[PDB]
Amino acid sequence: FQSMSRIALVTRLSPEAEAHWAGHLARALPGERIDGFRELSPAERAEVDIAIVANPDPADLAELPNLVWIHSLWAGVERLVAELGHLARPIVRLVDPELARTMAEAALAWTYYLFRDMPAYAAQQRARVWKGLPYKRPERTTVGVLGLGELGAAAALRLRDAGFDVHGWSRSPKEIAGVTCHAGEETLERMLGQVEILVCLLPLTGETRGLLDARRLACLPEGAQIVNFARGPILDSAALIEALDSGRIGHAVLDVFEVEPLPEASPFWGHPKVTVLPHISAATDPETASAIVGAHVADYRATGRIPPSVDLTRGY
Amino acid sequence: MSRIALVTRLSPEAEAHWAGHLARALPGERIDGFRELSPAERAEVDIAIVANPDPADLAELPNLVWIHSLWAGVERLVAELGHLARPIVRLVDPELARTMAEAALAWTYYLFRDMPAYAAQQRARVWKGLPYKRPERTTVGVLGLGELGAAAALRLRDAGFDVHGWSRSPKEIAGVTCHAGEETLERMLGQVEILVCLLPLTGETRGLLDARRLACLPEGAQIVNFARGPILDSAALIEALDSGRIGHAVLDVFEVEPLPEASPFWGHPKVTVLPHISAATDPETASAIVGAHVADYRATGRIPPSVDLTRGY
Ligand SMILES: NC(=O)c1ccc[n+]([C@@H]2O[C@H](COP(=O)([O-])OP(=O)(O)OC[C@H]3O[C@@H](n4cnc5c(N)ncnc54)[C@H](OP(=O)(O)O)[C@@H]3O)[C@@H](O)[C@H]2O)c1
Ligand SMILES: NC(=O)c1ccc[n+]([C@@H]2O[C@H](COP(=O)([O-])OP(=O)(O)OC[C@H]3O[C@@H](n4cnc5c(N)ncnc54)[C@H](OP(=O)(O)O)[C@@H]3O)[C@@H](O)[C@H]2O)c1
Repeated sequence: FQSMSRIALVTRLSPEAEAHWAGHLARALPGERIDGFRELSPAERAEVDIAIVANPDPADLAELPNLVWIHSLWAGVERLVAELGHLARPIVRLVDPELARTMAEAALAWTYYLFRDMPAYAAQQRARVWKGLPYKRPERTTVGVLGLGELGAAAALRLRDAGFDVHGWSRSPKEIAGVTCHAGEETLERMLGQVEILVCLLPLTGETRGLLDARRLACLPEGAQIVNFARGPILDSAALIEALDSGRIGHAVLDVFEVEPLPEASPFWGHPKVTVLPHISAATDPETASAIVGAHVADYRATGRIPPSVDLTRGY
Repeated sequence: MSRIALVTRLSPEAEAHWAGHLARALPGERIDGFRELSPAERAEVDIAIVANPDPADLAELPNLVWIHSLWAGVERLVAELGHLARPIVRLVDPELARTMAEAALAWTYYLFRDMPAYAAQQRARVWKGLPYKRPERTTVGVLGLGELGAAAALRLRDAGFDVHGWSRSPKEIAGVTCHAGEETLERMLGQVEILVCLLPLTGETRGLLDARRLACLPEGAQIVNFARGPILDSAALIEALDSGRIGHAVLDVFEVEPLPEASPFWGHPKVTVLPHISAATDPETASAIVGAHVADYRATGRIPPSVDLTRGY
């Protein structure tokens, strides 16, 4: 008798949302024994080699003594790094072509919202004002993308194909057809000097927290507009409000915030130059994500291969 | 006291390696990394030696005269630096031609000698010999008959393959069937069992190998892309691999490099991913070529032949 391995589903989602996930995972991984952490006895916990996680309680993972690796269901991993790094087990984030497709679409959709003056036209409508605003071509309009990763590079390609003059920024050098790529801290402020619409798709780390502070925001040309699809703490909220109120930044589309759901007292809900979205730019698709987890687990069972994991020292 | 700026986004170790080779080939010249020059020293630069430079750095060399790339491919230089109107000199090097012609034959053999099928059998613990047919019975097509493409067609010819080549204007290559013009591409592709791409990326070659052109290849044809990623429609390629119409693809070049982790190419059973290594620039030979060009400029004022921006390659 040699106990076979099992999988713990470890989340702090609602019971309904966790059940939805369970069904999708069970269908994608039909040969596997997958159970909610709370359903396992102490002896069953010792049989777990893989945890599938969604905002897991880190104390639960510490009670899986033979855990080998961890699969998250989200692209962002800053809290996993902070809370689970000490267990020294590989953390596999979600990398999914469908997530990339969806985010790249979002990036273009909300770049268009800003570019085509949709907020100004909405304000005019409320005022019963009929007034056409001047148009300038995308080829004359510089769009900057911060982050050229699974999501950021995909976004730069959609924005390129829409005809924008696209500049991208990342930590290490990239080559992206039809996109001007910049790398390193040393080139950021120069890049920003040129950017009329700025899209943020960075991960949150010690190095990106507060990147878009008063100084960096002041690098943007007058009337520049910003889209934050990354994490709230990358963009200094106080500095953003000052820049909006001084007329130096024209508008901000914010999908991510320090506290979610955004508290009712936030000035962002009522600011005339802010568009609030409830963290929906690129929602995980449970079908495609489950099939990816499924393939990763199958490959592990077949060959011992653990998928690419987060470098803790890098932080993403 | 003119000086030379070395402008790259290579690693510090690779750029230092290059700097040593250039310093040896150009002993009388003051060559420094762009990041080491003060604003005043930047004003003394008349020549930039470049390898994936940030274009904004070149825009800060106000008395720049001309630019020498260390790479054969120039499409980003054209797009990003064309506006400065300084001559762009691409790398043409017999050793680069030799290396790429070698790569073309090496990876043609990888396909021809069934190396992927044998690797799949090995993973399955299956012992099974596959039928062999002579190279003289296998048609190989080369897209691009330039510095690299013609050299590749000659190596393939000499290995005994039945070689067809395609370019914009007519060529005569002994022992090779040469086709020219858009009008002859689809007819050529109809005959090709292994297709090697050695075109430059331009407005005219982007998306050349789309669903329609890929459908011209005979069933089971195999492809080698050593040109640029955008020349080959990725979605169309995957559909052709999955339908069984294309047998295998060796891909060295992609629209985004490094290839994103989400790319279907990494995991596809009928795809071999190479990290843009088919023909790396040889720092010794390329340095001696840059050296001779700079020396001739210092001696006579001659700027070497440069890229025609309207032509795009
Ligand atoms: N709002 C939503 O609905 C939503 C949904 C999903 C994800 N997200 C967010 O999107 C982020 C990106 O996801 P992803 O999968 O694209 O991540 P990823 O593949 O790791 O890419 C991250 C990119 O950011 C760059 N970067 C990181 N630190 C940097 C620094 N200090 N300086 C300059 N560039 C730096 C990286 O540079 P290198 O390439 O050189 O490593 C890389 O290009 C997530 O972390 C998450 O916060 C939001
Ligand atoms: N993967 C790697 O490591 C690597 C390394 C080096 C180079 N490369 C790639 O290899 C490419 C070729 O280099 P090269 O030195 O051979 O260039 P080249 O000497 O300029 O030759 C280019 C060839 O392509 C043909 N061509 C260009 N546009 C065409 C079109 N629209 N239709 C048909 N034929 C067309 C040219 O026709 P004509 O003869 O009529 O002018 C010529 O035969 C580079 O641009 C680079 O992208 C890749």
